[PDB]
Amino acid sequence: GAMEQKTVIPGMPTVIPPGLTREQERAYIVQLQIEDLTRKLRTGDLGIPPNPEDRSPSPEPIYNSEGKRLNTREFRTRKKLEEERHNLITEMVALNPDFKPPADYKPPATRVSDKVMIPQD
Repeated sequence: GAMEQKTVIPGMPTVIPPGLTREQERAYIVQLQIEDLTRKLRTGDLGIPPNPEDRSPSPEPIYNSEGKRLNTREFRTRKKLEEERHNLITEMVALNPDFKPPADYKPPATRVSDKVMIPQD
């Protein structure tokens, strides 16, 4: 539970092919995790049930400064998933420059500043 949680893909064994480098190993491992993560955002495969307490009436989605409203809980989960994937994307792109990220993925740009964007290594 909690909003701070690394969502893992359980049941995916990764047998590393020999002749890989430690960087390339991760890239192979992360690619599988990336697709599986994306599978998760694609179909909603979370395996994480909502709290029973949540059926109590909740406030309606907040608007952005641009006046655009969006979904709050849906988006929180889906965006979080994209961040898991992105975490791997940034890692895999660093490990392999020739890596091709998924099509729904878009690289980070300084267009976003609605929150605090602090880079991570």
